[PDB]
Amino acid sequence: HHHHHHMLSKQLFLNRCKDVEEYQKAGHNPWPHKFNVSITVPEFIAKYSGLEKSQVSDDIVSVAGRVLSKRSSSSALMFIDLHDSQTKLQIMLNKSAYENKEDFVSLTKMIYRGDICGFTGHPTRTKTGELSLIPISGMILSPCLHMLPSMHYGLGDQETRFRKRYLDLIVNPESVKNFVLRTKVVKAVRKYLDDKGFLEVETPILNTIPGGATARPFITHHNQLDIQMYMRIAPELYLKELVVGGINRVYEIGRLFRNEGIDQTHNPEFTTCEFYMAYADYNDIMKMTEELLGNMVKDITGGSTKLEIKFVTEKKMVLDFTAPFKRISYVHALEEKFGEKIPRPLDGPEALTFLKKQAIRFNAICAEPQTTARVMDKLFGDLIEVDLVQPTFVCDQPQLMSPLAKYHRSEPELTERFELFILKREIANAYTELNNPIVQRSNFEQQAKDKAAGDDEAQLVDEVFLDAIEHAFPPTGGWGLGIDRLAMLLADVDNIKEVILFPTMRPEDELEKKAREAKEDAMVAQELA
Amino acid sequence: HHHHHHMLSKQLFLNRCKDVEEYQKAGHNPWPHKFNVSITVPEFIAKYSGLEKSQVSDDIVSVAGRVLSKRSSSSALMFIDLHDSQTKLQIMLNKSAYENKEDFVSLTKMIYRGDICGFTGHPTRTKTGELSLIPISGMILSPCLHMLPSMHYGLGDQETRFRKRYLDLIVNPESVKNFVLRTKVVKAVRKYLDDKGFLEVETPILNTIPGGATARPFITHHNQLDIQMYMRIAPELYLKELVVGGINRVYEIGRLFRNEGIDQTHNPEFTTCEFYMAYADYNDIMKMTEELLGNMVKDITGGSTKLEIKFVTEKKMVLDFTAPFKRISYVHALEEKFGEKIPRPLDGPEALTFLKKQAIRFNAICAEPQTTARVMDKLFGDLIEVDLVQPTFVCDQPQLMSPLAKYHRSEPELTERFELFILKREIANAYTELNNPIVQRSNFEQQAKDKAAGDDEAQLVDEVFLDAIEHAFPPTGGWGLGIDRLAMLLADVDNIKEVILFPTMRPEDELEKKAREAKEDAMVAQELA
Ligand SMILES: NCCCC[C@H](N)C(=O)OP(=O)(O)OC[C@H]1O[C@@H](n2cnc3c(N)ncnc32)[C@H](O)[C@@H]1O
Ligand SMILES: NCCCC[C@H](N)C(=O)OP(=O)(O)OC[C@H]1O[C@@H](n2cnc3c(N)ncnc32)[C@H](O)[C@@H]1O
Repeated sequence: HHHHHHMLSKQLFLNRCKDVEEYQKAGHNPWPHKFNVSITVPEFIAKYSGLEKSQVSDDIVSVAGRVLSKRSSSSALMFIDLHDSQTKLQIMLNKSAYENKEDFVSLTKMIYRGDICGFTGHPTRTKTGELSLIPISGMILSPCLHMLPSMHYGLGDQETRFRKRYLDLIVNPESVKNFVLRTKVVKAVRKYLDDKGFLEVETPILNTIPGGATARPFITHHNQLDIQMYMRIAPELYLKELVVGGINRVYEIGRLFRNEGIDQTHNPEFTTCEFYMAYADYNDIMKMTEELLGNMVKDITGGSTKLEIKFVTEKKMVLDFTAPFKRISYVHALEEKFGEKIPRPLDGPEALTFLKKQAIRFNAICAEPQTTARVMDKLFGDLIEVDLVQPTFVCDQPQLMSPLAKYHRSEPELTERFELFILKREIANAYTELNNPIVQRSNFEQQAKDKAAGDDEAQLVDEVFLDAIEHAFPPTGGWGLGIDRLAMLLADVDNIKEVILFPTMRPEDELEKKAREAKEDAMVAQELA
Repeated sequence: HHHHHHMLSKQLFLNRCKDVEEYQKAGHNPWPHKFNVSITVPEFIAKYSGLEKSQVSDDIVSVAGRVLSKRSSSSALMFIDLHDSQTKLQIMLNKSAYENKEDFVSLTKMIYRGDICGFTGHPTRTKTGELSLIPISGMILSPCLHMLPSMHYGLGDQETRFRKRYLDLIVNPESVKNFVLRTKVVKAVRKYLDDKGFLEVETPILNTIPGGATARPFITHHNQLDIQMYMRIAPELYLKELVVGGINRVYEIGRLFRNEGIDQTHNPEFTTCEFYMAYADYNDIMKMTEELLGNMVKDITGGSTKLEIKFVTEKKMVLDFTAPFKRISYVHALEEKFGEKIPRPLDGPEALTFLKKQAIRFNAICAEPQTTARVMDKLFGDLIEVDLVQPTFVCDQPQLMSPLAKYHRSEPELTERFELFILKREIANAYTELNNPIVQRSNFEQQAKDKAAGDDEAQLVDEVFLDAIEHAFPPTGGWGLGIDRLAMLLADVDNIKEVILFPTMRPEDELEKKAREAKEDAMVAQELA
């Protein structure tokens, strides 16, 4: 002393192994191959809740789950809380009702909190009103060799929560309801597109030229081909090539990879849905977005207004998903709050200096390089996005920020594009697709200028794609939504790790490890005293 | 001369750009923003095929597609083959029926083969019996700037086919039927699991320890965390952790990455479906596989026997998907054809030497290292897999090949596992999952031995996973199927590139480039002469 930091836990593990070893020598198999579960406990509850007090069904069913509680009134009567599908069912181990008495005492002695057990017997409702099962037989299906945390645990410490999801799902079962919700969202999306003739496709994740958006790629290497490859930033280009190929409507709900910073709204690998629809424009896509999200909100309320939160309490607000969404222009709203209305060449030097000095006038300065696009981005970010709470379509961005968006049909130096903002966050991005190969090539020129300027987040010229769209590319509307963030919205959480099963965590130190473990037995030891 | 290799093509491109430029100066927009398509040509055909010869409907509809043919009987009568959704509709441009005569002559002169056009007019059926549309108005939606290949093209040369999928989909539209089929397969799978309470989840693609199967990973690096990461070999471990967490039934249809050789059955990035089902064994999973695939075959015939091919012709055979599938044992069939029946310690040296000499006796030798598992793999591969044509369950492999499969409940030195073989190919792999943490750890030991032996395709010990399963892991059945290969089977193709939209191709040389282009104008020039 005072070393040996994770003493009690090691001791407990060793002793548990010893226990299951003794149990195995006694003629009991701790890990049975097959146990037939005749009914799940939600089905159990749904079927036998009609039972009155002291009533016992003649039916014999078999359930199985994780023991979260083990209490006994005597040696002949034990009560177990068996959890399955995030639902609780009581097991009333009554010795007089158990067929094998020896097995009864051995099993009831051996059962440890955390053990996966199975039981076979009669459904009932006790005098206490607790729906239960009285087992004729029972067995341990998988012994727990460590100490399960109490419910709840780690609710504050996000680290230990998201480092050991397999424990968090057990001690914080409510969290499951998030992920379920997520899978609904996805499914909904699929349906909405599948019913419109869209073809769900799969485009390569490994590339040679990262394009489709503005970011920095993960770099890998293929051995046999002896060549560097890049994990995709966006599936945009390939999907467009599919549209050129003759498949009018395509979509992909896939994993995108971006080597950037990690926060409450950014995971290095995330999930988006991108679709492309021939002979459509961003108006049709606006309507489709309103319809999809509005329906998605109505199938959980079912009004198109959703109740929401707001430190960490329950204060209420409302998100208005009623069609139509509010529509504002990127340059017009920026002009309105500025007082001055921008010089006319937005690409020129004059306007660059002007943005540079309305920047200091509002304390919104950009990290190098300070190109027009980046300065405008920090401007729009620190000034108007902070007030975009209700579902809002931010439309008609300039071209120097939109290389893959088609020219606006009425407004000079603007593009046919919108970004959907909800709760100060970008959820969706959509274009009227640029199908002019000449302008596309010159736009890739115009990106090369930027990545010469120091920017390494600009889009490189893809020659194959250029060839494809040079072979005639239909007028098309394009759409991209962040599944993770929409999930965040609908699940009412302000941390993206709440809707990602295994988020990317910084590998904990030896100090953080030592610490954490030391805490674990600090409290174990305190419980022992 | 004789240089300037891609002369005519360059000239054609330049001239086409000049053409659309002149067209734009004449007051016509080559790339209109929005054209409203009132009806698709399959819907068109479905609705107006009832028309008799010389009959004209009073309805006015608007269609749009790609011009694949342009012929004319006179200057007042032109015939276009407009393709949409891999379907042909004739456009009869009759000048007397066109509203804007000037627009008629300008448009009919400007239209080039490959152009995306839109038309608005009356449906009809001509004297020739050809279902058509007589346009009142029309316009070019997107001009084609290169020469589209004739139908068909490249049917032999797989290279140019799979290098430019956007062209192949146009000139070989039948190929589309493959990918459609694929998306059905996937969907089917989803349904089959969704109806059984399975939760469709997403596990990380970026790892720190590659596990779940036996292969070699792609290596990448995260900047902010300053750490090497690995693209997943299999989602097995994480899904298992989800099962430990309390989610009894999970599945993921995702992208797996393996840095290996490329052939007719191997793409560096492929798609698999993995599910895990608590309180099940590999028997139940056998039945589920029979049911799923049998149903999948019955929903395209609808008998459970499928007609198949077999040099490159149409010779017929039959795949028997009727339940039950034929079941053979890994060691018993290997014994039957051997004559001798293996020594009893399969891990020992004696049996190693024995396999080493029944190997030369059948000319089946292994590349270094020649471990027991690899020798047995080359043995089983070159000897019995060559005769597994009909759907066959190859069951009960030894443990030295199955580190994540549970011990067999009756047979020593064997595991509860099967591999589904169809047409000499592994399509599915399934276990009764190992839930014994001690044996799991010792098995990871037993893999470390191999990767010390020279093998770098063995599985490394995952401590987090070990912790998870040490926290009690329910008896579980696991399943993994190759979507790409199943697609190959159902689409009747012997090349995996036929069911992957953008397969990984070796970046063509300067010589291969020069060649290909030179061929293109060799034939263009021959056509000009
Ligand atoms: N032709 C129109 C195409 C529009 C899609 C475009 N290729 C595109 O990728 O556009 P992005 O904007 O790059 O991504 C759009 C949405 O992705 C979400 N998102 C982006 N980065 C994310 C991250 N690190 N973590 C989680 N989610 C993230 C956002 O909700 C965004 O609305
Ligand atoms: N507990 C049971 C888990 C079984 C799945 C196991 N983790 C696993 O991955 O097992 P594998 O065998 O690694 O992959 C199984 C199927 O994947 C297909 N496949 C594997 N490699 C492929 C490739 N390079 N290209 C295309 N398809 C490929 C096969 O059809 C195989 O049946």
